[PDB]
Amino acid sequence: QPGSIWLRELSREQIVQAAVRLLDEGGVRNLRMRQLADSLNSAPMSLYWHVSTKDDLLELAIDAVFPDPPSRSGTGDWRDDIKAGATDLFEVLLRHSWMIELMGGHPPVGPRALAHTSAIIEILEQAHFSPRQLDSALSAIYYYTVGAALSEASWQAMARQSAESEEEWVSRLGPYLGMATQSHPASLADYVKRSASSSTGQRFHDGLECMVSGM
Amino acid sequence: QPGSIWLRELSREQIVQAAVRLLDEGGVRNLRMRQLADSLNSAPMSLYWHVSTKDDLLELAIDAVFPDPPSRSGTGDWRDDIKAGATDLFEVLLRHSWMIELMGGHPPVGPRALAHTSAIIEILEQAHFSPRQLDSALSAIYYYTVGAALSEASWQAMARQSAESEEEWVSRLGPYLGMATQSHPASLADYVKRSASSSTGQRFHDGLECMVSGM
Repeated sequence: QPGSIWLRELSREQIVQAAVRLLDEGGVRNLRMRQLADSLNSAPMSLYWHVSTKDDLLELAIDAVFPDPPSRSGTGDWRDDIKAGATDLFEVLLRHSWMIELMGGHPPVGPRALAHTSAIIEILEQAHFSPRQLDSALSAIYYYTVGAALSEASWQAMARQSAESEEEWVSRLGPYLGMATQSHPASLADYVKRSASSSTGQRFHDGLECMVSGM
Repeated sequence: QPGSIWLRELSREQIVQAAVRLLDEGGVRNLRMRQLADSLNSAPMSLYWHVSTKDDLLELAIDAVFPDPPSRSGTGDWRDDIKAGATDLFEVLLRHSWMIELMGGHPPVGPRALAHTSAIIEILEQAHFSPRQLDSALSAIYYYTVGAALSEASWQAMARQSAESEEEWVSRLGPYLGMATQSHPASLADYVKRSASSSTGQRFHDGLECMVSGM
């Protein structure tokens, strides 16, 4: 019953953190309860005692890495405040890209998620957003930020690798460009180049401005 | 090498469509090459002949279900045009929610994806978006739309089931609300109710307006 772990209230903080490291280096598939026990030098049964099932460990993991509630600056510049909290969340999602697929399956109702949402709600209330206006603004922040994190992740495969030179990289991407210029006007191929080239998160902040002034 | 299937150019259309039905009713995990062969009354080897690996079938599946390029209305109301293509994509992502987790791992460079992008690029060029302005607008459309589809999916677990009465549903959601009102101000619990209650896609269009006027 996705979300129910939170209804039910070696330590658990210790396990969850070892899981997140396991998630960071492999992924959802790398998170094996056996290897978790070993990394914690424990019997699998001792884990099972604190964390009922893997599904539950995942829910604990998602919330544990959620950023802190965005700071609400005194200057009343809720615009700068909203921008910050979106950026905080964006960098968490890029750092822990495994959270994305998980959040698709369960809405974060954990305590750090809810505290994060509750703080954004306050920032918007303090800017005289009505309740329905506040729903659309809130939603658009989360939706945009999550979508940006998702797209940034997939475009990583196209982006230049850490030890790869520009020449080797454009050599790798060239065939994708040709295929694009072949079937569509040239503005598509220019966009492909920029997608594969955009500084890690350069495009997020640009659209984030194209968005916050929206409100 | 995610994306490379497209570089390399019983039929394949037949297989891909059977896969999508398999994906629609189970998920990425339900897509077993054995059951695909049977649903097509074929030997697994005959599939492998057309579709090299599962990873590749997934890439074929993602593109096959992409919506058609948004229509570009003569009235020059690119605003209405952008709105339509985002809505088209949004409903595809809700219909085939399995596409989300996949797109995270591989940017869609397939032919229907690229044709879809190329058409949005044209709509924006026809509204005198400069190339950098066009990058931010384009990105914000996709990011918002994908994020909205992701969030709509996870909030489905909280939403009222097809045969569930309102009473049974609010009975099911009540404990989540209590937990929320307990630790945070009441505006959070009101948002939870509306998230679990928002008409399927009601929130998408609201934020989509909060966004298109942004441009």
